[PDB]
Amino acid sequence: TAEAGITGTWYNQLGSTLIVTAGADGALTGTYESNAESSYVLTGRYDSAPATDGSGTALGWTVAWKNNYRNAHSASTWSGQYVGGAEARINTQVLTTSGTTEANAWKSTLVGHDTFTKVKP
Repeated sequence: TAEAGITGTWYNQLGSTLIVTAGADGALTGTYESNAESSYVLTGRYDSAPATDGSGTALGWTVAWKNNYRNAHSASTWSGQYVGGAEARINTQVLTTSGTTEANAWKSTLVGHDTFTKVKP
């Protein structure tokens, strides 16, 4: 199942660590790291009944960059899909919005991409 495949630890290309639980209901909950100072709350959603035709499983989550040690006045959202199997991946594109004045809103939002695997890079 997607629940079983998604739940656990994932690592991006840079070394950052995603620790997530996929609930039977469609909930994603966990933490995003990089180290306590580097750990942030994660919440999102996933398709809890995906297609069975070889398609990936749609999902997304948000991290607000505020914890007990830092506040960057910003939040990132990852949107992507889980692909199961021996080389399982979560393939994502990521928006990062910082709080700005009205005058600086044009430079409020970064776009990037993150690829997560079950094994460290």
